[PDB]
Amino acid sequence: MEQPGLCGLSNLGNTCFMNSAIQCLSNTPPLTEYFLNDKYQEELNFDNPLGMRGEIAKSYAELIKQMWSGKFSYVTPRAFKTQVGRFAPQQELLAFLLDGLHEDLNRIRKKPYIQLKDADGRPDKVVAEEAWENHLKRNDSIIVDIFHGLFKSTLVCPECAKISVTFDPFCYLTLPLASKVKLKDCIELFTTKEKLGAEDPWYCPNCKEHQQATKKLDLWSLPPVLVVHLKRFSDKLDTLVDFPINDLDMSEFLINPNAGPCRYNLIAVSNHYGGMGGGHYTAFAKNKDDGKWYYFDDSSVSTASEDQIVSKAAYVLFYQRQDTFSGTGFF
Ligand SMILES: O=C1c2c(O)ccc(O)c2C(=O)c2c(NCCNCCO)ccc(NCCNCCO)c21
Ligand SMILES: [Zn+2]
Repeated sequence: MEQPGLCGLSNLGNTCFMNSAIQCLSNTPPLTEYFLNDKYQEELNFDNPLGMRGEIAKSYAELIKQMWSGKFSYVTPRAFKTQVGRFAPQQELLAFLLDGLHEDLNRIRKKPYIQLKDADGRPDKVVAEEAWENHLKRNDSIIVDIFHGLFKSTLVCPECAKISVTFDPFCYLTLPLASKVKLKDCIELFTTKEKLGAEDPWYCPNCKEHQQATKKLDLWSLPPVLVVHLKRFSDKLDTLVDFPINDLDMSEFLINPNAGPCRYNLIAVSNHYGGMGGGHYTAFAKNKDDGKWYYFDDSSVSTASEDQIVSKAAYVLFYQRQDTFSGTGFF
């Protein structure tokens, strides 16, 4: 075709999930814009021991420039997949993709060792800000800017009443599934206090001993692009998760009381059809130039209506924060 971004991807074999993942990333406007304006050359990290000397970021840039040139109805991501395979010899490809891009473009030249401190008695605000600052001392890139948020973990040990509060970064949110359910039900279930199994207990440093310490997670800060992975694999759970296309307001789940509005509009959806033993991934994506929705099935690109987006096939959701929309301003 002749419109940039309406470009499919040939199936190199099975390459599970990679094409739909690339389409989700391709239709993440700030990421694609960063690559198309050649802002990535300045930031290529050539001797990061955790990176590919820039080869992942370079191959992704070439692929994205091809997809948004308007010259192709579909291309092959063969060089990109080759580099990704060298970075990750082998599931959730997305974490490895985001990590490969991040390290290839990390502004930190040499990561310093940071001694972990527990929250002690300090306020959540102080400890969260400390953790975010420490993270940026080790990880600072366009991938952090777009995708990273901060979550809280509270572990309470019944043996010695010890409470361990830690704040940790994330680049996507894996949600448990609660029969039809709403997305907010999955978020709510994500933040509920749980009892760790005997198969997965906590090593209490005060006790030098593992056992059933309660664990509860909380969202501290949410990124410009919130990636929400619905945990359908542990047989495959096909529950219809009803999620909004527009105006997802996350503020009720944020425990940072000085946080911003965090309202989101959906931009992409990774679908899976079948089960693990037999399955295929596709994607819905909103095109950044005309605002319409499209369906990407490898090389095939076609028009879509919002009627088709919310289905039980929905597997990963890409949301963009309304205050980060390019060329748009809220009051
Ligand atoms: O491609 C779909 C599919 C679709 O494009 C649109 C709607 C759908 O419902 C499907 C779909 O269900 C599907 C598969 N479903 C499970 C049947 N086999 C499972 C038992 O082994 C199992 C496999 C499957 N993919 C076959 C096409 N892929 C060829 C390249 O790998 C699909
Ligand atoms: Zn203990």
